[PDB]
Amino acid sequence: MFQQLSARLQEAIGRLRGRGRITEEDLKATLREIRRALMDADVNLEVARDFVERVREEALGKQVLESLTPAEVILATVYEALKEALGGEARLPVLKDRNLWFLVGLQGSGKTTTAAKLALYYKGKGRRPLLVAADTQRPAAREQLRLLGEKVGVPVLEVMDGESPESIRRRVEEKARLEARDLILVDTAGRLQIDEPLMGELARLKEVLGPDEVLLVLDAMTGQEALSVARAFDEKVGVTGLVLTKLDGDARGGAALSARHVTGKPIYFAGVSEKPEGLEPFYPERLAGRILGMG
Ligand SMILES: Nc1nc2c(ncn2[C@@H]2O[C@H](COP(=O)(O)OP(=O)(O)O)[C@@H](O)[C@H]2O)c(=O)[nH]1
Ligand SMILES: [Cl-]
Ligand SMILES: [Mg+2]
Ligand SMILES: [Mg+2]
Repeated sequence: MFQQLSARLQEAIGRLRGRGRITEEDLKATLREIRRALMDADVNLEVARDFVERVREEALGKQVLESLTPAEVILATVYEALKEALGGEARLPVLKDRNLWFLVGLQGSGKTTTAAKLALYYKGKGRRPLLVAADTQRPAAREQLRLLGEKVGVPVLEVMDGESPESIRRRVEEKARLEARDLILVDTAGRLQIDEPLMGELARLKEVLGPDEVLLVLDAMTGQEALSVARAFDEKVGVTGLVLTKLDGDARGGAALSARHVTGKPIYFAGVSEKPEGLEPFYPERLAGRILGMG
């Protein structure tokens, strides 16, 4: 999955194979290689340092210095350390009879695409989604979600220019009651950078609509920095979970591996292609396996 990191890790481990017992010196050399692989993958410096302290402690706790096949102990502890950095176990959204979600984040992060993906995901699970196109600034934004809605077979309500947050609410709540739409997915405005006025508008919108979940959508190819906006969003709006997009173009994985530490939020979904089908519920253990070469 994260080819640069994946190859560096597997290499550092494969270097130990078939050489018998290792000394403490050998073990420290491998931990350094692991640390550099994480630093070059743009992993948060604190996450990387904790990762390797955890690999050390765990591997010594399994008597790696007495193992005749220490590569296998290192492989297992690296797996476990990847899993826990990614969040340990899956924490997926629990839906109720009526649900309203926001997708928030910077322009270009994958919000509109992710909205349509979620509508498709849940449509197939028996839900009746409604996309709400509430981004009025982005050129053709409403037409874009309108078209994606046609593609996935899901209705799209478009907010009008200047519409107030209470008018949006009434119109969305009306459309969802009349048509029995039990998952409302709201695609929101966003710029290339944190914009304070616009954050104010978003906060006001959140207060009025009262979403059950607020998904912060993050382009995984910007690495660590993708995560710099997380506190800003959370302090103003109240983020409940993350979507990490464009993992299919991400060679490093720094944002994914750093997300839990930096943001304290669970990863809900991964975006793995530009198609509406390109959406995976997020399981730390699957990605952990994938990074070390599984599948
Ligand atoms: N390859 C890939 N492309 C994606 C993914 N998610 C979104 N995109 C693409 O990223 C770009 C931005 O998508 P968009 O939904 O408009 O982002 P937005 O400005 O935050 O709404 C578009 O070219 C999408 O096709 C993903 O998981 N993988
Ligand atoms: Cl060295
Ligand atoms: Mg958009
Ligand atoms: Mg909730």
